[PDB]
Amino acid sequence: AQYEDGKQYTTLEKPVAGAPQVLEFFSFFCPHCYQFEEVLHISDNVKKKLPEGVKMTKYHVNFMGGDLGKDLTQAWAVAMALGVEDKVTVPLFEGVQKTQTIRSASDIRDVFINAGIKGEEYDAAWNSFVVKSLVAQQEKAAADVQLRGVPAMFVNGKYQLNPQGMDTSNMDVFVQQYADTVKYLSEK
Repeated sequence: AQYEDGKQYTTLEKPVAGAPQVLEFFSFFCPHCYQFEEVLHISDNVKKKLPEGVKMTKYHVNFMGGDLGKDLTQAWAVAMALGVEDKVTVPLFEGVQKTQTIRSASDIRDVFINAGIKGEEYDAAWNSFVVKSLVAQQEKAAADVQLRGVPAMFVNGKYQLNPQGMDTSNMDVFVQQYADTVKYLSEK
């Protein structure tokens, strides 16, 4: 076939019921994730090709960067609760991997302050049990699906994207092949 199990995607031996339709995992410590977000704009190009009705979920993971890794998962929870993903994603990536100015929870906080979220609003979210459960959700989703590597994308809790099986000579072509694969899996 043109799309084949084990080539552009793999199948989960143990499907995850009730899972989000398109589910993406990343880490601000993850070098390919930096690429996926700032150079390739994967999440975005997947959206542009998804059917109508399909929601996209993106979660942070704990297994990179130890203690700060966990802080970042909580901050991503804050970002999701406040609806400011599109304002902190880039400064967080660059603060961790480009400038290396993010070294503590306080530095993570500075990124939000500079993006214009008010301190009181950030600290209140940070400490909220809405954010605790949003952290819980991120962890549970990663736990449900084997997850020991990022970037990762899952479609309907049953298929997992396999970017190693796509040509990377051309970045634009890689992205489209990726997005089309998601759309194919989506319609499956």
